[PDB]
Parts: sequence; structure tokens; C-alpha cells
Amino acid sequence: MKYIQTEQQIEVPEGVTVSIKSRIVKVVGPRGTLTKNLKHIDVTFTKVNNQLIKVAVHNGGRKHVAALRTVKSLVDNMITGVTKGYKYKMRYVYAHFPINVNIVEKDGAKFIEVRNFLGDKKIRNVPVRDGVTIEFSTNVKDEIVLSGNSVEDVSQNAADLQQICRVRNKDIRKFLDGIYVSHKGFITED
RNA sequence: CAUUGCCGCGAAGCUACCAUCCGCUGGAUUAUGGCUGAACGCCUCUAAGUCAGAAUCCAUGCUAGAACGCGGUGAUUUCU
Ligand SMILES: [Mg+2]
Ligand SMILES: [Mg+2]
Ligand SMILES: [Mg+2]
Ligand SMILES: [Mg+2]
Ligand SMILES: [Mg+2]
Ligand SMILES: [Mg+2]
Ligand SMILES: [Mg+2]
Ligand SMILES: [Mg+2]
Ligand SMILES: [Mg+2]
Ligand SMILES: [Mg+2]
Ligand SMILES: [Mg+2]
Repeated sequence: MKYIQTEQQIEVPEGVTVSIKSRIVKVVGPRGTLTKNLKHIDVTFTKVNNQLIKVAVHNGGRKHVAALRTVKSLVDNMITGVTKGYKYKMRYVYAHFPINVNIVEKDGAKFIEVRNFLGDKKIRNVPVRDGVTIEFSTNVKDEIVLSGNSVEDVSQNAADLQQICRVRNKDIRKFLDGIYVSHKGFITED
């Protein structure tokens, strides 16, 4: 169809600075800073009144309009992640063998070590990505809390811990074992 | 002498899974499982982007070295 103009809104709240040269977006707030290279898209950003940035596609087909609301959602994720921050909570699910996860250092690389998953002698190792801060819940039994600015970094680190603890050669309908994400939320949320 | 006459042992050399030694580790991926995320206010591994991942692939390594591919360097003829 090639719609003439599709357009989206981005609400920049009171503490946030958004800076967009060519298609590289820099979002600065109370929690740090974030950068995305959006040069694969071809949208056009325009600043209206310092609390609002439009993003537009001119003469765009169905897939090109489709990526426009993606670009809105990604910058809003950056804005949320530098104002409220991002926080994931994972619980350990085990039947018989308890799962031992402690935050570990190997050559200054800050891994996550998982011993005794299903009684495996194999120690599993997940590296902590930068920005993600691993926490172990007090007054919740067997909960790991991943916190940081990027929802891309926090959720992929929470994805990597689930993916390393998969169950092999068993019926996974019964062998329900692993570390699963229980909550996707913010840090400064109430 | 017996077309190495025959028999036992027999060094050297060659040799035998009939004897010993030795046979490397990184990256990119497929299937698949994911993250973020629209389309399609929700949902979604996919559309943009991105993670992991096979005995696969491509390197590392190993063999040859273009006899018309290349480089460094040595010496370059007389009482002739
Ligand atoms: Mg599996
Ligand atoms: Mg079986
Ligand atoms: Mg005679
Ligand atoms: Mg004789
Ligand atoms: Mg052999
Ligand atoms: Mg999802
Ligand atoms: Mg895939
Ligand atoms: Mg894709
Ligand atoms: Mg990958
Ligand atoms: Mg190598
Ligand atoms: Mg040659």
C-alpha cells in the first residue's frame, strides 16, 4: 500500500535526556546511560517540545511500518531502563537434588556457577553481562534477582541461566527442573 | 663341486597391530531452544535486531609449494 506517513510518539519524562545524531540514540537519566545504533531501520526522529520525540516513516510498506513501533518500543525500553531500571526474578525448580548457585569470579570475568543441577557433577557457568547485577533473595527461598539498565542485557542474562539448566534425555513434563523466570519488572517500582 | 648342497646359530639392513611411539584447538553456523519486539494496543524466537547451538563449515595445525607468484641476504671473474 505504501502509507504516506506513519508516526509514533515517545514520551521523555522530566529527568531524561535523549540525544539522537544520525540514528544513534543516547538516553541519559538518573540510573546511568544507554546507547543504541538504530541504523538498520531508516526511520526519522524529530524532537517536538523536550518532553516528546516523534518517529516517522515516509512512504513505508507493511514491514517498514511494522518496524516503526518496534523502534518506539526499544527507545521506551531504554528510557524506562535508565529511569526505573529493569529487574528480573528467577526461582529454582527442583524435585530431589537442590541447585547450588553462587556468584563466582573466574579471572575477573564474574561468572555464575551452577552446581548440582539434577545431581550433575558438571559445574555450569554463566557469565554476567555488564550492567546486570546479580542478587540472591533474602526472605524468598531459592530466588535469584537480575538487575540493570538494559532490558536486553538483563533478560538475555536471565535467558542464559535458564538455557544452561535444560534437562537432557528425560521427559520434561515430569523432570520440571531448572531455573525459570518468575517476574519481569522494574527496580524502582511500587 | 653339489645351479646359495643341507643343518644350527647368525650381526647389519629391511620389516610386522607379530613390535613401539604419536594423531591439535578456535571461530561461524544447521536443526533446535531463546531474548527483545512489532505487525495485530494483547500475544509471538522474526518481521528489524539479537543469544546459544551438530560428528557440519571455515580457520589453527599438518602436506606440497605457482617449475611464467613474491621477499630478505651473501659473493659477484683483469694481470684473464
Ligand atoms: Mg535439551
Ligand atoms: Mg529414556
Ligand atoms: Mg670340478
Ligand atoms: Mg658349494
Ligand atoms: Mg596401527
Ligand atoms: Mg517474549
Ligand atoms: Mg532461529
Ligand atoms: Mg530475523
Ligand atoms: Mg550466537
Ligand atoms: Mg585455532
Ligand atoms: Mg616457487
